[PDB]
Amino acid sequence: STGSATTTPIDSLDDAYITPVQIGTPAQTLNLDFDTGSSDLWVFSSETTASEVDGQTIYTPSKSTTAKLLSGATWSISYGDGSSSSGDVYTDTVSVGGLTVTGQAVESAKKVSSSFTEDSTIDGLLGLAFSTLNTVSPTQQKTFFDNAKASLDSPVFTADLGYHAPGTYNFGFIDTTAYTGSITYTAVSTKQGFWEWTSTGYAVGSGTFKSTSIDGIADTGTTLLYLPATVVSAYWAQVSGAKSSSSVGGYVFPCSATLPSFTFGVGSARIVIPGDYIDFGPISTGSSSCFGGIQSSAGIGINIFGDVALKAAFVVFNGATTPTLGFASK
Repeated sequence: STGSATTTPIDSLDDAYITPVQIGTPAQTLNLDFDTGSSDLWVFSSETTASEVDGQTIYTPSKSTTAKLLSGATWSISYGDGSSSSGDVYTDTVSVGGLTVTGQAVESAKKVSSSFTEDSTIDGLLGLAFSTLNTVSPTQQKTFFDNAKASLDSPVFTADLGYHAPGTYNFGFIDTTAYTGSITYTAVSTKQGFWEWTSTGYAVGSGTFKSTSIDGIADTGTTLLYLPATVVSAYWAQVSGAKSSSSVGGYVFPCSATLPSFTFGVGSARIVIPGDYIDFGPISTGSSSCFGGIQSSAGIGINIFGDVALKAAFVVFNGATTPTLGFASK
């Protein structure tokens, strides 16, 4: 089998991407944030505290003839940005782009933190990291990809995120029309549960490539590109007036600037992020200070190849027995 679904930016900045997902019988369609950095499929639901729902579409398990309470199971998750959610668990039929999994753990939120409530466009998350990170207790549950893998034509999914435009998540096949050149594959460590790999270096604008190993994660659920402070300082030094602002929480730059590109290495290959992809707009409405899309990872503990990086490439998440990652230009 295969599946193919369009993923759409939630706003004019590409702050995140939502993909429609069918849950239950008859189908209830929710727009979920596909997140290769976590491993829980959780949804706003009829069980979510009413004051914490503000415009999201909710899953109502009592209206699904295939929903079954997973007795005794609870979940609770905290994300790198400080947000969180928790609740109980059903199993139900879940379909993405024509690909159907029966018995998928659908984690029903009883509580969500303010940033989820405040984002009316995201109805939940669909985790695509390794199932070892799944938070369901006492019986850890499998991701949608893990449950579908054996049925897929090939044990892969691909992320093709657009810049200010829709893109595609495919399951079970590699669309050879969706990229240019060849796909360069690189080793993955699953030791932390992530799609963790080592970039071979970077360049700023037309500058020379610096060969240096940068361990990080391919994370569709993170907006920006988070790299070591040395790398980030080298980038922003090429933008007149750019500075790190503790009060804003990162590098800002004059909105009048033209940003240089940023290149990252995948083996001997190179992925070029155009400068425009690094512009996240005014820090507040009407400000002439703009927020940068490349930020320091120094406070995180891990480097994160988030959407800013991934949207510049066609990315293969290869879930074969030894997983690997593939990157192509497009």
